[PDB]
Amino acid sequence: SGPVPSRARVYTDVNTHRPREYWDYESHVVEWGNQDDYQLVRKLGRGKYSEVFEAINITNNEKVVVKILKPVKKKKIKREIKILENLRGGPNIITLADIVKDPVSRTPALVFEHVNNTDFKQLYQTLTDYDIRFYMYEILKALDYCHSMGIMHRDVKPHNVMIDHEHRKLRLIDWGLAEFYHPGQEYNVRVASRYFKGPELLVDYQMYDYSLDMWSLGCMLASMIFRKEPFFHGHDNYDQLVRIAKVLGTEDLYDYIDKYNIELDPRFNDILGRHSRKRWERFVHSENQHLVSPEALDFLDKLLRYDHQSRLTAREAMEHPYFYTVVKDQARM
Ligand SMILES: Brc1c(Br)c(Br)c2[nH]nnc2c1Br
Ligand SMILES: Brc1c(Br)c(Br)c2[nH]nnc2c1Br
Ligand SMILES: [Cl-]
Ligand SMILES: [Cl-]
Ligand code: NA
Repeated sequence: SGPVPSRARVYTDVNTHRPREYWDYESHVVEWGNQDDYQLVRKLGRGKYSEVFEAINITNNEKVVVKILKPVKKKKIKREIKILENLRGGPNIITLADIVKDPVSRTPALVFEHVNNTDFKQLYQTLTDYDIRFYMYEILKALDYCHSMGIMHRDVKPHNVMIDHEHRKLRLIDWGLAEFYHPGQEYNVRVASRYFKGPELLVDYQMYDYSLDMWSLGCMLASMIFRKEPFFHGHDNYDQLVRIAKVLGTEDLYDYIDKYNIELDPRFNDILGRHSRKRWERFVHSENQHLVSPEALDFLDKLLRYDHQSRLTAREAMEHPYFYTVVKDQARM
């Protein structure tokens, strides 16, 4: 018959217990400011949906980041604004400062409190063992917070982690793909970048939850501790699942498919083959051995599961022995 339904293990009903206006972003009324309170200084980045600029707030000479949105459904814009407003002031969440339109072009833009244009991808292949643990813990604070607030990011990847390494500060950015979790809701599987897509996305299981972000986090961790970018290097979305199957093995994949009664795209029938679950020791070599420990491998193993329900939650991840020295030093400071 149909796919077997699924529910988030944690924060299942948090949006239900909120007022409608918290999560009903389509009904959100945006007060659009004037982009001429800002002067653009320089281009920081370009994305599928926006051009990103360093800018100055003329009124207080404060540095900001302006994300000038390429044309898009009003619905998607309200969703991102409402999520950013809901998460504002949260640990390691980018701060939305203002919402503006160019008076002439009427192009909408989001104004964020300034952070360094240095994305995590620029230096996550050069970190010490301790700093990987430190920054991973900081990302988990942001995920446990947004999950606790009924929101899944759905685009967790190095490019969406802005780090000020000098001040050991981290922000999770680009909430453009983020959604509210509602129990029983079926979501678009066309989210996240190929290398970070969870198996639920790749086999077209739509009733997914916060646990999607914990797969993406596992992909990031594996890439850092093994110095292998990306860890799962698919040619396309079909081959992406093959790359996962060659590590996690096909037995747990077919058990997962069976458990949720997933109808596997016929394209998979010839390409998945039959693979053992590989021991992580397989990826350890002289140039990454200093970043790999039993703690790191035990932690990674508990993120990278086919079955979304079997993955650590953000808070369970934060309690893993891998972070004991980070937790201790945090209390010390
Ligand atoms: Br805000 C904003 C927007 Br929206 C646009 Br479009 C701009 N073009 N030049 N300067 C601009 C600023 Br500031
Ligand atoms: Br660079 C950069 C910065 Br800085 C921020 Br803040 C962004 N928010 N969405 N996309 C962003 C990009 Br690209
Ligand atoms: Cl990335
Ligand atoms: Cl093995
Ligand atoms: Na080691």
